Amino acid sequence: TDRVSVGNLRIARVLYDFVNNEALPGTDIDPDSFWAGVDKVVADLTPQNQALLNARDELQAQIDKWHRRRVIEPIDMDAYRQFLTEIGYLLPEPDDFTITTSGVDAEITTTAGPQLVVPVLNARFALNAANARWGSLYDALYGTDVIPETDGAEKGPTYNKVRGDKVIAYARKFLDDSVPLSSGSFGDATGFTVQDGQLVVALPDKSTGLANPGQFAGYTGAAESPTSVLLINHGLHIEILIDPESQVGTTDRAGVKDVILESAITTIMDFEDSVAAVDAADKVLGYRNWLGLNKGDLAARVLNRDRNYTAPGGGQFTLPGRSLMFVRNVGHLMTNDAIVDTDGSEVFEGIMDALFTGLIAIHGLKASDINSRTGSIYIVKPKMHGPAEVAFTCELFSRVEDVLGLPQNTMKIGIMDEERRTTVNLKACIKAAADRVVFINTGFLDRTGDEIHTSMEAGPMVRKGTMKSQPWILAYEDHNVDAGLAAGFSGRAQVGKGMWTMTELMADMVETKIAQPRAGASTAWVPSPTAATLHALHYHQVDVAAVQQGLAGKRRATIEQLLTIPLAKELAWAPDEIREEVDNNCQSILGYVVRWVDQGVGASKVPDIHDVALMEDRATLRISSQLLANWLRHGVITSADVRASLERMAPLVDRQNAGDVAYRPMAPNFDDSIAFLAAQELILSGAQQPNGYTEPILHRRRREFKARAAE
Ligand SMILES: O=C(O)c1cc2sccc2[nH]1
Ligand SMILES: [Mg+2]
Ligand SMILES: [Mg+2]
Repeated sequence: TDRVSVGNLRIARVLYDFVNNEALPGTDIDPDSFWAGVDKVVADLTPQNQALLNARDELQAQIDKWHRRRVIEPIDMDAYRQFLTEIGYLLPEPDDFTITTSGVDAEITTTAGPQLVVPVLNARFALNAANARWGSLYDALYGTDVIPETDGAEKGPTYNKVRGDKVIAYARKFLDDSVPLSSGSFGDATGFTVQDGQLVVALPDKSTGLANPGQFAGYTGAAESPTSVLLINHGLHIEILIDPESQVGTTDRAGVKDVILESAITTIMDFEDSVAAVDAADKVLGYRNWLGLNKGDLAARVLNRDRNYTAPGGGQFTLPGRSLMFVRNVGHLMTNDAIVDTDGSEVFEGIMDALFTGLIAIHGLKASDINSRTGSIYIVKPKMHGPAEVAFTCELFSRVEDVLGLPQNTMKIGIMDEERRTTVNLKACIKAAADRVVFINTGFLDRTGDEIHTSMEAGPMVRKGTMKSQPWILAYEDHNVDAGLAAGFSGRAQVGKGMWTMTELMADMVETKIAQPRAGASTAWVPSPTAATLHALHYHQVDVAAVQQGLAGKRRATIEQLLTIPLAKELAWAPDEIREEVDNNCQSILGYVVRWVDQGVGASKVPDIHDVALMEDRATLRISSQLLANWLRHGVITSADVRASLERMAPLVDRQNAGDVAYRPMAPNFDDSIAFLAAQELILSGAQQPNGYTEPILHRRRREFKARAAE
């Protein structure tokens, strides 16, 4: 064996070395006592962890039988509801309360705007993310399909000025909508000056100020001839870079080189569904990146420093130039062999994540010879089921704080709302974290995986595409905003919404995603720094703080709508529609699995069945597999169907990775591909996985590949 014995634990050496040599130095935490903390916290909390997982299995078991004992269709929702209360699945709502969480940064309590999520195992992507707090609107507009390439404005090897002018025009118009001049348009501006503390803008036959001078917030250079001008609207910053000597500024009517938008206000470094990390070596690669981010010395190429400005009244000030970080730890399910037992039992990965990522974050609270200036650590806990599992997270963070010698309530929690048992008890869930909570958040994929698994025995479900528009999910989206607002989230915590997955479809993002801030969402997920810039446009257009005031007190969702199961209408599909959906789901699984098992990639630009590039995480494996498994259970399709579909889609996936040197085809040797067998196992063993979770099968298969590669 290759482990370091500490109490009842056998720590993997790679881990042991990393914590001692890299992580602990600077934290003034005694390496001896730290490892004692670990062995003690693990031993003390592991049974509670295991009891929760057991309880998930008990409830599901009762719901399984219940559905199998229904003669009368359609489902009596009154009985169904009372059964859930009986078995303690549906708990009574607590009285109104207001969260009490202190020491939270302004990016979270106050500022509405984009929030970026990125695989922590990718230093470059993670580097770009932390620096994505500020980004160029011009590069984003020119680089993407927001500005059409319709004849004249196509992207070429060389810079296209027809295109550049439309980019300019777009930004000129954005200025008009966001920070309006009393008279005239930014489009005709010829210069910018600052006299007596007010911003004057040069116009052809006049000059004006802002309609609200308040929106002027600073500048750089000399007041007579500024190198930039800093505007604020809706708490978000806009910078107009003025440089008549630049290529763009030369042919610009006011000498403007660019417009810079405060984009990714916060960022989530992810240890969960966007990364593949199945052993001790994978975990330390992850932890090491998190360390470099927190010490501030990650480099491939560095982390930006803050920005300097002159106050409107000729003073001096500063704005942060990094995107405030969260970290997402893994949920309650998995164990990982980075630490094993004396009998060989793996130690729970969630517990490990709280200890290590929390240890590491201490560096981010002190001068990089920097992060939460108010003294907090931000962890996003995924895949929780119900308030009891939330209280368990508190106690974990409590103990870890003691081990690390941190003040209590230092380790804040963002509660993901992505499991059905959490949704319908959301108010209780927040109350259980009332003094630590900084964040709620909804999303399609995981929540829909759980929806389908929980009602597996009820009957055939609707196609994946139909789920977005089903009653349960609309109620869920609204119910989350309400429970957040009612618990006092406005001004105190983020209410968030899900990811835009179509990375090349930015015009479409720019028209569609605006509904999220309009839905009252203080923040929402974007897959890149570019998209974070474009999504920033939405918070300039929507006054989220006002939308939230207006929603306050409304109960827009009822428990009946939440509990409305997405059953399919009897004989709803034509045989070709069934085939299209099977082929679609098998392609989604195959497309994501092959990269996961063969290459340890947890998120990437995966072409779908129609060659649209989706940037999904592992949750897309849960929904897709649970759905085919559902359809299997109820005889919507056969096993001959599933196999035939997988065998057709694998060559297709193969070609979609034609440009990848490292790629191993799955065709034609299907049963010899670990990736192919994994895709197949997820589907055929799907009904039996706890809550449809894909980690057990996936992790095992990636570890199987690692071993064949070890030869
Ligand atoms: O589809 C999603 O929910 C998703 C895609 C990516 S990439 C990093 C997180 C994340 N989440
Ligand atoms: Mg998820
Ligand atoms: Mg407004």
